[PDB]
Amino acid sequence: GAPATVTEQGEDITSKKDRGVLKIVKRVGNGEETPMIGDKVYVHYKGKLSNGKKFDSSHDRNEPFVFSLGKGQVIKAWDIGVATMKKGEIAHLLIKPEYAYGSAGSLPKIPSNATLFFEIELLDFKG
Ligand SMILES: C=C[C@@H]1[C@H]2CCC[C@@H](C(=O)N3[C@H](C(N)=O)CC[C@@H]13)N2S(=O)(=O)c1cc(Cl)cc(Cl)c1
Repeated sequence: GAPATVTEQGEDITSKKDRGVLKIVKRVGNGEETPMIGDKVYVHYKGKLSNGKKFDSSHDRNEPFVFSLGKGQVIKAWDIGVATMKKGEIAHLLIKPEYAYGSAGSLPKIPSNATLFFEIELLDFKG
């Protein structure tokens, strides 16, 4: 399925080139501009664990997740990943635990050492 495909066919977007965050662009967004550090970014997403379970979705809440890019308000992979996206883009991310919740996990939903899959849509970004 889509998690296997991004695992096997995604591009490494990490600065370290350690394959900790892999990406596939599913829908190309608008123009060339990506958000900048400190922008307010509006996204929709769905996340899955490696047991095949959906663990979260903003779509199901009927409103986007909003955060300030590049400030450590989210897992490292999200700061890195959303920074690569154009407005209107849909992407898949496959994230090793070192760029997510690590050995600690995040109870109750995220186990220790969890690889995460997301589908993410960048709705908008604003300074
Ligand atoms: C609104 C939730 C967000 C989501 C969406 C952004 C990615 C990631 C995340 O960085 N988060 C922040 C964090 N600093 O940890 C705050 C809470 C949590 N998650 S997540 O999808 O990985 C996630 C979902 C759920 Cl239901 C629980 C957790 Cl611990 C994480």
